[PDB]
Amino acid sequence: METYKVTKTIRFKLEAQNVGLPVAKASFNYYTINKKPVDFGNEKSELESRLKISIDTIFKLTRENFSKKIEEAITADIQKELNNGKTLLLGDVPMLGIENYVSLRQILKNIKSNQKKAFSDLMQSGKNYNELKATNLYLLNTIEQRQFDNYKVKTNELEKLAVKINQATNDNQKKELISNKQRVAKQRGIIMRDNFATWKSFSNFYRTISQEHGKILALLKGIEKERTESQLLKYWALILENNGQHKLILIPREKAASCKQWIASLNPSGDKLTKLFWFESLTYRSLQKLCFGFTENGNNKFNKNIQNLLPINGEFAFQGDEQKKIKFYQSVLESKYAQSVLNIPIQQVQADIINQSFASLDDFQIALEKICYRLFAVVEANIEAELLKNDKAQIFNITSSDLRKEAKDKIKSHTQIWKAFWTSENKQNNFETRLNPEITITYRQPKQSKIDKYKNNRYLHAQYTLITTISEHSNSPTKILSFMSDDEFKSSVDTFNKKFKKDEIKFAFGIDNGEVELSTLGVYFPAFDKTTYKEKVAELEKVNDYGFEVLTIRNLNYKETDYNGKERKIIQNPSYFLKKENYLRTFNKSETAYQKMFTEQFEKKKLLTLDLTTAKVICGHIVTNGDVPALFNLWLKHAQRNIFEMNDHIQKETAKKIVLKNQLDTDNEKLKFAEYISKEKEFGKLNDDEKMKYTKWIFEDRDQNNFTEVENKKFKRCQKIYGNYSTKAKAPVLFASCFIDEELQSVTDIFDVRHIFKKREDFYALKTEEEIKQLIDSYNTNRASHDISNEELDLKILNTKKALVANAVGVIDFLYKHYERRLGGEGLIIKEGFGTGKVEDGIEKFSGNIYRILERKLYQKFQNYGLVPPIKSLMAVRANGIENNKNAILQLGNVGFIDPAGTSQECPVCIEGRLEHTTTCPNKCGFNSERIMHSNDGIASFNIAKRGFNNFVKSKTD
RNA sequence: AUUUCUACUGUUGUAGAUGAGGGAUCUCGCUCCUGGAAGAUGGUGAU
RNA sequence: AUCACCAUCUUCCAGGAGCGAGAUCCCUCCAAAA
RNA sequence: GGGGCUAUAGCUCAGCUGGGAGAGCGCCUGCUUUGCACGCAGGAGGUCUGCGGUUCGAUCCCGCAUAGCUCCACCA
Ligand SMILES: [Mg+2]
Ligand SMILES: [Mg+2]
Repeated sequence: METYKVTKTIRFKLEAQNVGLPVAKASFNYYTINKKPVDFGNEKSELESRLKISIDTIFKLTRENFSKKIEEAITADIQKELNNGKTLLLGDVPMLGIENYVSLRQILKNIKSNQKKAFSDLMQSGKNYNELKATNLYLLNTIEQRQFDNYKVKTNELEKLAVKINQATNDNQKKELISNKQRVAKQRGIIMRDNFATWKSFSNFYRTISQEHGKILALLKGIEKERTESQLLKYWALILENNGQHKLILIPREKAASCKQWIASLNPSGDKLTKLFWFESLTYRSLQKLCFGFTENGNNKFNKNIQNLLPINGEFAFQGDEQKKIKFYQSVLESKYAQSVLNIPIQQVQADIINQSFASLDDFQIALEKICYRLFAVVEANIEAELLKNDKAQIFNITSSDLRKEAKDKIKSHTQIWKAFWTSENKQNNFETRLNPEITITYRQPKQSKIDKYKNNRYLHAQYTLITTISEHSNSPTKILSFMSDDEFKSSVDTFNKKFKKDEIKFAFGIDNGEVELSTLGVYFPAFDKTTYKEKVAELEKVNDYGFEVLTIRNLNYKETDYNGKERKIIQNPSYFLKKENYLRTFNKSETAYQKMFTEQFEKKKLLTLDLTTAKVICGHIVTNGDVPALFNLWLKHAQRNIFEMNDHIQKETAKKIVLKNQLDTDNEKLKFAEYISKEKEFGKLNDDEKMKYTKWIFEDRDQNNFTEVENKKFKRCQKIYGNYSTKAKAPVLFASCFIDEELQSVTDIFDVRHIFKKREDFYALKTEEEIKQLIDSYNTNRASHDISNEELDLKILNTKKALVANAVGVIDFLYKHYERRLGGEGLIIKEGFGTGKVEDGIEKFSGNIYRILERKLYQKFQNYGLVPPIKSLMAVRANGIENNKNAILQLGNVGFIDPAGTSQECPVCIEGRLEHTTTCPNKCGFNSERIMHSNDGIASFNIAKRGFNNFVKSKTD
């Protein structure tokens, strides 16, 4: 669909021949070398108009409600500071030249601190309940004597444990500490955090006020820095092309003036196997900066002239109309003076801009930008030495791996644009792909952790990197977001969604999240909607015409020996077994052998649904098992973190002990885990004898017992972290326990128990079961958690989640293209949008839940096609997602969202049938998911897509 | 073995993804500095 | 046996700064002619 | 534990409309038969679930806490 301008930051490597921290910066355009800071003068007035507060409206900045008694006290406390003509602000800003101001954020901090300080001295010195109630601690008063004493029970016990001086046996001292830090100090804090009603409220009133100030502080902070960033440009830059390779030439501004005066005299003869280059351009934004920039000071020379064309002065004079601006600017270029200082193709701009008429201000910007961007050429011989000698020009060479290899065709996308920029087919489109005129250079040191241990490498020696920015679709409308109001974004999305049409959409996907199968995919079409049950069943059955083709590895253990005597396994890297060129080269097999292997190892078939847990794109084929290793790194990092964050990381010795087991031994552990898996309220009501039967339910095989159904109704209601923990489970679980005593003895006290890891069958292809050695390695207590060292394992939970998404975006984008070039139309991505409360729960039951990342990486992908708008603040528009509405739909471009209510338990053909039916609809209709769907779990994604498509078309009807 | 990441990895490297820099608020884990309170123990002086 | 003082030293609380992990958020990336 | 409903005197409950705190049962007392007592009479009983806000005026509108049932969304 019609696109809009898009930017990206692509980089390469520079090789130095003549001469992280930003060692240098430069701009291609010769006129930006002496930039001046932007005119932010308008915004500063607005934010200054938002800092100031008037007391009386304070309590309207938060949802928290305070009674009148506290209401009067807090205002009274603040007023005591406003004497002597002070004025009130929402926060302290070290800018804007303000004086005699009182920071509301600071004052709220002070009263909270003093009260918490006073209440600590009171409780420790032994005063009584009725003595507290008469004091001025209006925040901590009114707590029940149930809480007041409960706090003091810990306090005396804590101070009573401060007699560790008397101990002269470290073996016994280390046992003392754990009984102090964990059981007492960490428990007293929670009591005050979640049970003091008035205290909790003020813990939220202060936070929101701290966040509101934070919002308008960073906004102002970025305004200050810009005035420092514009100073650092130093060099005009050139690109000298030679034998198909580019060189990078710098030149300081002490010489840039003379060099251009010399270079412009050289012959633009044509093509002679060597060229020098230099860019020229003007743009709409730069024109306003020239006419109305810094006008109030009166030093804007473009306002010393040109005044005749003015409407009165200032941009606002045009009353916001579009066409009046157009005519004024045309007159600016139509005036003689402007044509005497500017450098533009007068005859073409005269013929194409000044005399024309535009229907909107957008087209005027494009026409101006379109025509003023030029790429000159001077091709005189032996133009290298003069720059080095006369112009003291530093020189580099632009190089990268793809730019050095021999074979072509396969090349990385960020190298696909650079080589596509210089082509002649692009120069005839007025540079649809554009190289913007500011660049920068960095220099990274080698990693000392790599030099010491050492294999060709990058980190083993320093590197010069070039960071550039390139715009695609340069001749489409531009869209920017800086300083929009958080309520204008919701309006921007609403307008952008008018592009799509009821008839344009031809299909839709559907994605379902989970924990046994991290993501499942399906597809739906309007053709599946026949009227009768017989036709509906028959139409879906034609999988050959609708579905997609997928490979499946047959024997994950299959390996081979290669041309160097080394051994290679299929599961580590299939792409050495699918690409014909690779198999022949490496294993030295013949053409007949390669076809024999392919026919034997890789099954194939066509299906409607798929599993995104392990699918990847290899040499043009979808391999459902091509990504096993990258899932192992996710069930490892989750395990390596849980057994590191359940230790105690004091700087001082402690006796906490933690050990791994495949099963649980005593009734203390089994009862402690069953409490960890159940609802606290519902579990507590369970009888003390019934609790042990409930343990037999979880940890033994139900087949060899007689749990009565009435008892099942309880065991099925007390459970909230679902799973299967028996010894005969499909993916047996691995356990970890914590205690202080040396040996269990079936009597020892135990503090926690937690499931860590899941033993998936496929993982045995990579690592043997004896590789819990590598899971265990990442737990310790001697490591204080404020050091980065050999134990650098924590860092990679985020980075390891983007690996799985990197493999689920290729598949989703590969299928999207496939169908668009077969049905001839765009389509919708659909996924349940269950708000943010359901998302946090999801991450709670598994650190590796991929929901929020898998969304934020779909917006990044489909913007390039112009299908979704630019996204400023996602949570502003789509928090508290749909719920309890089987018709609504939320839409950001083509990425819709729907209610997941009842999806996974309905037959695609019927409305009454349920799942868990053994692939045949229990209502006795003809549906059979035997060889339509990858698995019975695929019905959810199919239903999610099915519902999504109908809701969207329904909305467009009216 | 890579502009960068992930899995591999040296007879031309292979397969997927890739907008970077700097900064703000909050939650959890930890360290150093300054101040306040409760308290063991040696010693000293009055009683 | 009461009260005062020096000293080793134990715990808890407040404020300042710094390191590791997670969540939300913001700006910059095209201007000048003597 | 991620969305919804009710809660009036000791018990059961009418009343919930912004201009209005009540009924039956239970209890105490007096009356009283020979005797249970059919019966007569009066009294005690309220933080309108607890807390808080809005309003000229609130059991009535608005926001939190506890007690009861509902959803394969997360899964032997
Ligand atoms: Mg779902
Ligand atoms: Mg599912």
